[PDB]
Formats: sequence, C-alpha cells, structure tokens
Amino acid sequence: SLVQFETLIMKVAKKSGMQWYSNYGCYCGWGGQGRPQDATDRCCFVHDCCYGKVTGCDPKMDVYSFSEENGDIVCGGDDPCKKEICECDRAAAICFRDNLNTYNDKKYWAFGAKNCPQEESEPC
Repeated sequence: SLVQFETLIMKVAKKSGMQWYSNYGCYCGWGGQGRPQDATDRCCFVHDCCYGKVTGCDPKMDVYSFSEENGDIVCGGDDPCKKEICECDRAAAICFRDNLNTYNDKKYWAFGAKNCPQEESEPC
C-alpha cells in the first residue's frame, strides 16, 4: 500500500516521501508527463511504470509483507502479485537513497506542466 511505500522510503532513504518526493520534477507525485528531469525524477518515472505493469492486485491499497535481513528489505508473502508491488516500492526507495547526491528541490519542486509537455512523454 502507499502507506507502506512511505514507510520504506523513510526506512531506506531516511527521508519523508510525502515531504521530499510528492511534487518533484515531472514524475514524482501522482501521474506524470514529459521527460524525467533528473536522477530522482527518473526513479519516480520507473516506479510509475512498475505499478502500471502490476496485474492481479492493487498497488495503492493492497498490503504486502517484508522483513529485514542481511541488511536489506526482503519482500515476501505467499502472493506473487503483492510481492511484485513490494519490489516496485523497494526499488524506488533504494533509487531515492542512491541519488540523494543530486536531489535538487530548489530547481525541481512544483516544476510545472509546461515544463513537462505531453509530447515529450517518455514511454515505459
């Protein structure tokens, strides 16, 4: 679920997804259009694409299970579809952590739609 995604971001990236990634660039936040603007933005683009490929369950409300072992986030459960949702969120959380070096809210927060033309929308 999205609440779990927020949890993973805070666990892995040690940041609040709501407060740092809810309206960044063209893709960080609900939906998206145009070109991913930077590393962080592409992380979001990929996450959106990942959710878009999940069939059989709901990435927004379904709850998945995970544990922490060998210093990582391990997605589990007996439901392959829910495990897939967890993998999407896990990958995005790590991506945000790994690209904190270039995170730039001053340039990319509330970027604007004109800067994210529908004609430049990169396909998954």
